[PDB]
Amino acid sequence: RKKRPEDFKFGKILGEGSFSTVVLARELATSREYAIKILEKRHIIKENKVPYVTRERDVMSRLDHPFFVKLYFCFQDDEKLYFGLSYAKNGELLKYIRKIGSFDETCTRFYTAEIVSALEYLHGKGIIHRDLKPENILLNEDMHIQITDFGTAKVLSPESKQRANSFVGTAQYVSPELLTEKSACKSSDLWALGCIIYQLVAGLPPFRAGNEYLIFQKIIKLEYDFPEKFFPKARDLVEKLLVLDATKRLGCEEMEGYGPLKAHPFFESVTWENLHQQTPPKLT
Ligand SMILES: *SCCNC(=O)c1c(C)oc2ccccc12
Ligand SMILES: [Cl-]
Repeated sequence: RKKRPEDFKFGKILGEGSFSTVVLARELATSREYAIKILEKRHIIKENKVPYVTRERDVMSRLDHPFFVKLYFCFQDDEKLYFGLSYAKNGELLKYIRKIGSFDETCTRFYTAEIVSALEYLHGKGIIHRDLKPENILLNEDMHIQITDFGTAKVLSPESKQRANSFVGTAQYVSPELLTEKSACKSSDLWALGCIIYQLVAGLPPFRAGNEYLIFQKIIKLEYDFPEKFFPKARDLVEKLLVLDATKRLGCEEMEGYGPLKAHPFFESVTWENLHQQTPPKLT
């Protein structure tokens, strides 16, 4: 049959959006924990964004991978919509970056590789995330990544692939092409990847300033710098991702795809087929 709010005990808030919350929920019957995404219909109705919410729901129902959140169930209330998602016990990657300052090389390689492997799967389904960043990369009980927040995700097509883009994600991770021509492709997610790797090694994202206009100006100029203490092979990797021309980013279709990305020297040691079974290095 169907589930109702009364079937659950609602605990701590795991996430806070403007129009939404994610709450830790225990299903009383089974005692299984879920992260439940709760949407107020009022806001969705009022902004005429129903098609967008269904899009999120559908995109998520296509995900069956260890590195991605899973949609288990959906039910409905008088004033609220509920999505039951996998619960990532250890919270946001950002929390760990903040706690230890920056990742050592072992940890950088390991988590970058999970992210790259996650992206190859996602993109292989014609799906782009569009808001990739450390706060949307969670860690599960086993400290593997769980990529989440599919509210901005889009299914791509070859006609789509190339100037209508509706959504501009978080300023620090946005690619130049989203800003200037309102294009959004797989490559734009690869730009975000480069920002994230840089952030893991350096402790903070590459493009930084006192407001979003100033951050955008740095992005479109490619105005950023590596600190002296930056793993050389990660720097080469980052330099091959943070490239203004979207068709020249390591990993995009035009650069012969994921093969060359996974074959970058920073990933020499990585065994790509068994990642989700490896015990992750301790974060220190
Ligand atoms: S829980 C069944 C999945 N339902 C929806 O996604 C849904 C329906 C039928 O009506 C909606 C209105 C607003 C948001 C989501 C909605
Ligand atoms: Cl392998």
